[PDB]
Amino acid sequence: MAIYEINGKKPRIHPSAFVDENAVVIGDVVLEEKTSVWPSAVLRGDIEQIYVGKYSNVQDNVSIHTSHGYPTEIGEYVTIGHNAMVHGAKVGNYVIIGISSVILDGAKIGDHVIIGAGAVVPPNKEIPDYSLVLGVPGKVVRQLTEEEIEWTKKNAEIYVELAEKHIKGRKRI
Amino acid sequence: MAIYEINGKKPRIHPSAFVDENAVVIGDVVLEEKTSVWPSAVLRGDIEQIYVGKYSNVQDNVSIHTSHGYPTEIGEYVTIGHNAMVHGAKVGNYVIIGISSVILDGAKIGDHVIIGAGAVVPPNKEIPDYSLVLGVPGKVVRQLTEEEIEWTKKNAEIYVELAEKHIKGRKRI
Amino acid sequence: MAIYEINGKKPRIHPSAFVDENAVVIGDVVLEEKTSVWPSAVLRGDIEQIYVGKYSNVQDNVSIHTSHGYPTEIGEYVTIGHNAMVHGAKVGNYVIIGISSVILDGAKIGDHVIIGAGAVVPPNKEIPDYSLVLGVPGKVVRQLTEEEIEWTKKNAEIYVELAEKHIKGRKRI
Ligand SMILES: [Ca+2]
Ligand SMILES: [Ca+2]
Ligand SMILES: [Ca+2]
Ligand SMILES: [Ca+2]
Ligand SMILES: [Ca+2]
Ligand SMILES: [Ca+2]
Ligand SMILES: [Ca+2]
Ligand SMILES: [Ca+2]
Ligand SMILES: [Cl-]
Ligand SMILES: [Cl-]
Ligand SMILES: [Cl-]
Ligand SMILES: [Zn+2]
Ligand SMILES: [Zn+2]
Ligand SMILES: [Zn+2]
Repeated sequence: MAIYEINGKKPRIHPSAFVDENAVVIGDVVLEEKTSVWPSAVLRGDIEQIYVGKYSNVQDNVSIHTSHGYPTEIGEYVTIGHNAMVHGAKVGNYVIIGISSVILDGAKIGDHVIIGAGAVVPPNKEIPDYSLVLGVPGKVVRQLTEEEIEWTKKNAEIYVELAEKHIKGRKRI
Repeated sequence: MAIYEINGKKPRIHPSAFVDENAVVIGDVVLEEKTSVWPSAVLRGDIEQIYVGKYSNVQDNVSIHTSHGYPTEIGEYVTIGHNAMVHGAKVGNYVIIGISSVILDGAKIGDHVIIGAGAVVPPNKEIPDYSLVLGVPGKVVRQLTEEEIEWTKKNAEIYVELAEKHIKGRKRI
Repeated sequence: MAIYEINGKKPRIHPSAFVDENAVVIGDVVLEEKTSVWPSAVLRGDIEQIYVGKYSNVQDNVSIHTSHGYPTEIGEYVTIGHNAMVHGAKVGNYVIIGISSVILDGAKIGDHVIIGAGAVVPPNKEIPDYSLVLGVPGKVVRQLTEEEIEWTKKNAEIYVELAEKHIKGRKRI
C-alpha cells in the first residue's frame, strides 16, 4: 500500500504478502507470509504493534489500531471482513471477523470463531473456541457447525489465491 | 478514482459517471450513466461482476464486493450510504442503503426500499418492495410512507447533481 | 491529506492540524488548532460546512458529511472513532463518538458524552450532557462515571500528542 515508518519503526512485510497501494500501513506492523491488505484498509502501528499472522487477510476499508498496553495480535487464516475494525485485541487462528463488526481492547477471540456482521465484541471479552458471536454487546449464541468450521479456513485460502492474482495481474489505467 | 484492470477485465465506466480519484475501482465493474463513486469507496470486481445502474451513487468509505456465484447488481436511483457494505447482493431500483449498513450474499432487495442505518440484511434474505428494514438481523418493520417513497428517488437525484458539481468544480490544492 | 476546493470553497486548516495525506478533505471544511484527520478519513464539505473544533480528532476510515440545512459542527476535545460516520449533526465538547457508530442529521450531542461502538443516534435525537448512549436506535442508558468523564478529555489529549508525532516523524517508504 502506501507504506510508512514512524520514528524508529518500519513495517516488517513478508515478500509474499500483498499490500494494495491504496491501503495504509504505518510503523510497527508485521505482515507474515501470504497475508493480504486490501484497498483503503488502514493498519496504524503508532502506539503498540499490530501483528498479522500467516494466511490472514485484512479487507477493504478495515481499520486496525491499538491502545497503550494493548497491541493487536492476529493469528493465522484470519479473515478480517470489509469495513470491520479491530482495536487492541487478540485474535486466534481460523477466525472470521464479520463485515463491519468491531473488536474492542483487551478482547481475546479464540480459534475457529465467527463474529457476525455488525457485531461488537466488548473490551476484555473472552470468546471461547468454536463460537458464533452475534449482537451488541456480542454474545456467544452457539457453537459452530462442521461446515462453518471448514469455512473458517476456506475463506482465508480463497484470499491467499486472490492476493496472488492481484500481485501478478493488477494494472492501473 | 484510482482505476484498475485485473487480468482480462477493465471497468466499463460511462463518460458521465463521476469516480473520485480517491475511490478504488478494480476489474469487472460496470458504472452506468450519471452514477457516482465517492472518496475512499471501493468496488472490487475481482471475483464476480459489480454492476451499478443509472443514477446510482456509492458513497464515501463504502465497500462493494462479491462471492463466487454471487455477483453484486445494483439498480437505478440507488443510494449506497456512507460506510455501508454490499456483498454479493441484488439491489433493486430506488433503494436507500443506510449509512454503515450491511447487505449480505444472496440477499434480494426489492424496489422502493429503505434499509436503516446500521442494519444488516442476512444472506439470502428477500426484502419486498416498499419495505423499511431495521435491525440485526434486518426485519421489515413496516411499509414506506409516501414521503419516504418520494425520497427514495430524490436522494439519488441530489447526488446526480452533486456528481456534476464535482466533475466541473473540484480542484486539488 | 489530499485536500480539495470545490467551486468557491477552500478548506480552512490551522497550521498545527495534522491531515494525513491519505485523508480526503473537500470544500467547506474548518479544522482548528491541534485537530487531526487520520488515514482514509473523508470530510466532504460540498453541501453545508463541516466544522471541527480545537483538540478534536477524526479517525481512520471515518466519513463526515452533511445534508441541505444541516451542517456538521464538532466541538472541542471530540474523538470521532475509527469507521464512525457523522452526518449533519451537532456534537458538543468532550464527546467520544464510538467506533463504527453513526450520528444522523439534526442530532444534538451534549457535552461529556460517550456514544458506544456501533450505536446509531437517530435524526434529530438530542443527547443530554454526561450521557452514555448505546443501541440502535441509540438510547441514553445511564450517566457517565467520573472515570469516563476524565476519559472524554484524555482520549483527545492522547491524539493531540499522536498528531504531533506523525507531523514530525512520518516517512513514506
Ligand atoms: Ca518464515
Ligand atoms: Ca477508506
Ligand atoms: Ca465502516
Ligand atoms: Ca504461487
Ligand atoms: Ca445508454
Ligand atoms: Ca449537465
Ligand atoms: Ca486561534
Ligand atoms: Ca509541540
Ligand atoms: Cl458470551
Ligand atoms: Cl422480514
Ligand atoms: Cl434516550
Ligand atoms: Zn484507536
Ligand atoms: Zn468479500
Ligand atoms: Zn451524505
